[PDB]
Amino acid sequence: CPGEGEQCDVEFNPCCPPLTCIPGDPYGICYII
Repeated sequence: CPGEGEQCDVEFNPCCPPLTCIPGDPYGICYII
């Protein structure tokens, strides 16, 4: 799984830490909303 300042997916590879995946369509970066 990824972390803060890394890319993430909203299908199989979500953000491990309590962070958000933005944009996340399909992929994105782990940011705080």
